[PDB]
Amino acid sequence: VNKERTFLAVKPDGVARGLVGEIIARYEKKGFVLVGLKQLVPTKDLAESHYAEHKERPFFGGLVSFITSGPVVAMVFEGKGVVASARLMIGVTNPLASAPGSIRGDFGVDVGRNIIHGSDSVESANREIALWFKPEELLTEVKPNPNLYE
Amino acid sequence: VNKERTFLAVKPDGVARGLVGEIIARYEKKGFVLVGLKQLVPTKDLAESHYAEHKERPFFGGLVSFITSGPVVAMVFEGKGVVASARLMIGVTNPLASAPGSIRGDFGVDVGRNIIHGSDSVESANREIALWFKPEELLTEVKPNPNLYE
Amino acid sequence: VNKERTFLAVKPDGVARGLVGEIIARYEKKGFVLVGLKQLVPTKDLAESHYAEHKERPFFGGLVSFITSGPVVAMVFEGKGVVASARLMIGVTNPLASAPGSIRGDFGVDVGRNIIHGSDSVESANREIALWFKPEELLTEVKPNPNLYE
Amino acid sequence: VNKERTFLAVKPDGVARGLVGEIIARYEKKGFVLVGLKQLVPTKDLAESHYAEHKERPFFGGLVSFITSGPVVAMVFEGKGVVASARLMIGVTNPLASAPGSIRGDFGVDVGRNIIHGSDSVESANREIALWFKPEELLTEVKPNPNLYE
Amino acid sequence: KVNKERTFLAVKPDGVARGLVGEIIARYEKKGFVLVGLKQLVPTKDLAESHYAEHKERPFFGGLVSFITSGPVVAMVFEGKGVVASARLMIGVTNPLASAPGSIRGDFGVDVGRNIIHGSDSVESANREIALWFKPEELLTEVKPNPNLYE
Amino acid sequence: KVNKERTFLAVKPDGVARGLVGEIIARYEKKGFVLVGLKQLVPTKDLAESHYAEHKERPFFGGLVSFITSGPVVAMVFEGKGVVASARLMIGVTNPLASAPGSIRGDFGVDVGRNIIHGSDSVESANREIALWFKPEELLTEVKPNPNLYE
Ligand SMILES: [BH3-][P@@+](O)(OC[C@H]1O[C@@H](n2cc(C)c(=O)[nH]c2=O)C[C@@H]1O)OP(=O)(O)O
Ligand SMILES: [BH3-][P@@+](O)(OC[C@H]1O[C@@H](n2cc(C)c(=O)[nH]c2=O)C[C@@H]1O)OP(=O)(O)O
Ligand SMILES: [BH3-][P@@+](O)(OC[C@H]1O[C@@H](n2cc(C)c(=O)[nH]c2=O)C[C@@H]1O)OP(=O)(O)O
Ligand SMILES: [BH3-][P@@+](O)(OC[C@H]1O[C@@H](n2cc(C)c(=O)[nH]c2=O)C[C@@H]1O)OP(=O)(O)O
Ligand SMILES: [BH3-][P@@+](O)(OC[C@H]1O[C@@H](n2cc(C)c(=O)[nH]c2=O)C[C@@H]1O)OP(=O)(O)O
Ligand SMILES: [BH3-][P@@+](O)(OC[C@H]1O[C@@H](n2cc(C)c(=O)[nH]c2=O)C[C@@H]1O)OP(=O)(O)O
Ligand SMILES: [Mg+2]
Ligand SMILES: [Mg+2]
Ligand SMILES: [Mg+2]
Ligand SMILES: [Mg+2]
Ligand SMILES: [Mg+2]
Ligand SMILES: [Mg+2]
Repeated sequence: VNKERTFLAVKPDGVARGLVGEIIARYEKKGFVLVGLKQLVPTKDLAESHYAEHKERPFFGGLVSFITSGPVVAMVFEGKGVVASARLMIGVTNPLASAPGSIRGDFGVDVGRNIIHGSDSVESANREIALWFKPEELLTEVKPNPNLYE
Repeated sequence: VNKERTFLAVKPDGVARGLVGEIIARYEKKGFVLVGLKQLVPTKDLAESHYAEHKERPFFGGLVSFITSGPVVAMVFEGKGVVASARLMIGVTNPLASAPGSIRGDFGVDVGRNIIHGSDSVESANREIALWFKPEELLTEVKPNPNLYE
Repeated sequence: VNKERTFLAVKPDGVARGLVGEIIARYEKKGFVLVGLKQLVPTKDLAESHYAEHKERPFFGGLVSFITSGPVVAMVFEGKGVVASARLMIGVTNPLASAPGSIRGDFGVDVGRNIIHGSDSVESANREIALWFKPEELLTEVKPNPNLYE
Repeated sequence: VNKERTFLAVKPDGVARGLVGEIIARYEKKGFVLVGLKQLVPTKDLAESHYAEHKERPFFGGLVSFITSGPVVAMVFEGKGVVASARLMIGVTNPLASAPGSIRGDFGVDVGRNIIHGSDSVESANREIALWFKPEELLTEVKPNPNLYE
Repeated sequence: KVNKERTFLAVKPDGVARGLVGEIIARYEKKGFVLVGLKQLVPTKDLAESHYAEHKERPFFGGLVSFITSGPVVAMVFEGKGVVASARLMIGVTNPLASAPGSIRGDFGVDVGRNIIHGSDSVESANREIALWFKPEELLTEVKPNPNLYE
Repeated sequence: KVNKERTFLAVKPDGVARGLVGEIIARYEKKGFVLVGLKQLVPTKDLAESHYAEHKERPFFGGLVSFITSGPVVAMVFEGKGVVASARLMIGVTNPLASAPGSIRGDFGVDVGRNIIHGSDSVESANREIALWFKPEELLTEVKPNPNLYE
């Protein structure tokens, strides 16, 4: 329902490059609600559990290594179709082919330095949210906005 | 001819959410000239008449009724191929399927609260403008910018 | 009360320069509510009645002449201290001495081309509002925002 | 030393109004480094303790109570002279007297709903950070940018 | 190819006249591309004609050359991975009206002859173009790849 | 004085490295000032020393000259009514920390030695400065005053 959630995270490059506010504002302006937020330096295990679906992929080692090389800003947004929309708002894997207007499109040039992570399905979203957030960090008081929802 | 015009209106949600300036600014930046502007609390006649192509359609009631639920900023922009361009700049009926960079894409989530309306043809544009503005409310002498037009 | 109103107007240069949305957005973001809005080419009388307090000043003739040389976007905003705050947000007479962050400061360089007009007291505000707006163009339904007002 | 830190929090109004990203972005742009961040619904203890210098003061009740009324985005920024700089970037207690360009100046009107809080000294900063964040929540190894610092 | 690829971009006379130079450069900077060359000049007819050589016969040519030389132009060169194709994607398509919201031509233009900016269309055209508008000395040689941008 | 006054501004190495060139130029364009000169270069020690001549003896001098020449700089000249004083107002004060929100140094800096930009401080220093960094040919001569900007 309009309660669907998604997990997003500003990777070390996004954080190091000062893009955290910019990214949060894009989702705030869109109408999505911030139900979880925190900065932390990812643990090797965290990183490996997060990207477990890519553990056989060659790039996994370097990916895990970079995701744990500095602070990360993890977050969860709520709203009608927020998982697929946040994905749209991010762009595509390769920042160079991400359309102007998306986050990777407007700001990135390297796949390994693609600024932000976004869950790709409600299934991976729920999976990833529990992975990064305990229940006491997620808001329950989500009063819908009559201005954004019919 | 660089004289084409289109009707656009910021709905109660867009107005209530403070997006009038952001929206007007997007069209100014693009090169379009505002030849009519005014805020108002639309009448049932205006609303039902404006959306007169969706009489049988269900949502018609809530639609007609929402648009009359509060302040609406109506306007007419003039420019070369402004009708089609403005809808492109708007996005698609559904805000979630609206591409990043578009008005609906950047700011909404509900097809019910999709923030703005823009004519969909020159005929509907002419019909709509005739409906929202008296002729003395529209500018007449609009000089063709040497930087925008060849 | 938090119902105090003020009159503002984007002069011909402001309009011609495509600054209308930018200006409206600055007041929308601040928390002030748009209770009246319209574009029109000022009549000589309108202009003279508006600036009647300066009718003896040398610059009056040229001022009246310019204010009637093109479209103007007239508006009224409502909120706690909106008259003095809009003034602050405009800057000072001379755009060159208006602080960065204000409207004239960020965008102007000539006194005669100082982009916008703002009422200077509640008295002149009420005076100017009736001057430019009939009662049926002013909103009465002003539901305060629990987010902006304690 | 370029190691000074300050506590800042976006209040329920700023959060509810979608200003978290805009606010974080202002400090990022300035050159300050986020060394702590998290959203939460503050406890009465936290609120009353945080505003423990305004115990006798009247508004204390509503203050303590508003801050616990909904989600608050807390954070700690580090930089050279960040405590004084951040308050400057904030404005003044009163949003109407806050200069254009400042956070309060740009976005508020009510002293009650003045959107953000920022420490007012290094002592209050240290006291406040100790209060909102556990030490494991703050970054430790913060590299001094060659472009920002000499 | 490599992270040192380069492309030639120019803010046409209309773009400079409308005050879009800073907006355009900011877009390329925010994206992570490095400015290795930059200068404002009023192009000569010979520079213009040589630059648009490929359209030497096409009918809109004369008017094009005339306009390009009718006022100041801001020329520049940006370097980064796949910058030629990326810069084009950011500009839009020939007609501003057909250009997507988010692209430069999409966000600010409405007429083909006043489409704000030019971007090289290939590494080869880019290398030729850079050569025509900049003497080697005007181009940066040292460029520390940013670790935040490139792996 | 006149609507043709001019001033010399330069995006220091830190400003260029942080990607603030477009933001800064946009600010001056939005204000109504016209760009009559512009180019990116890595200053010579002699240009730097001559430019900051007035501080030739002051202790922070050596470090200053060293930094100004440690990377690319974007130099430019803007023209408009009272542009010298206006441009300074827009930059802020020497210390970025003391600079007002809204000013360039106020919005982006935090250290005096990394204060992003330089603006001439008088018509006389501006004329001298323009002369040192730009050959006459690089400067625009024709400038149609904009009727929307000037009465
Ligand atoms: B293909 P994917 O699911 O991979 C996850 C992240 O792994 C990184 N990566 C990926 C690939 C394919 C590579 O070659 N190198 C590399 O560093 C960045 C991806 O975001 O990408 P996405 O984040 O879903 O776009
Ligand atoms: B399909 P359309 O012409 O509909 C007009 C408006 O009616 C509202 N609407 C529409 C449909 C089809 C619906 O299911 N629910 C709903 O609220 C919003 C549309 O803007 O959309 P558009 O606004 O012209 O893009
Ligand atoms: B001194 P004031 O009340 O004058 C009204 C407008 O008149 C114009 N004007 C003023 C003066 C003093 C002048 O020399 N030339 C000129 O064109 C612009 C003012 O906004 O200014 P303000 O708008 O209240 O800042
Ligand atoms: B005077 P101060 O330290 O007060 C703290 C907060 O308390 C709230 N407040 C304050 C006062 C004095 C009042 O009358 N009403 C009110 O709601 C908002 C202040 O941020 O203000 P500041 O936030 O530190 O600038
Ligand atoms: B087809 P192309 O290479 O043309 C070069 C420039 O010529 C101008 N032009 C083009 C065409 C086709 C026309 O009809 N009128 C006109 O003024 C603008 C183009 O950028 O376009 P592009 O710049 O590569 O998008
Ligand atoms: B006092 P001033 O003319 O100095 C010129 C530049 O020298 C640098 N500087 C200055 C001083 C005084 C210092 O302590 N350290 C330092 O790095 C930056 C100034 O822009 O400053 P301004 O640039 O005119 O604000
Ligand atoms: Mg994936
Ligand atoms: Mg339709
Ligand atoms: Mg006055
Ligand atoms: Mg205090
Ligand atoms: Mg081509
Ligand atoms: Mg000095």
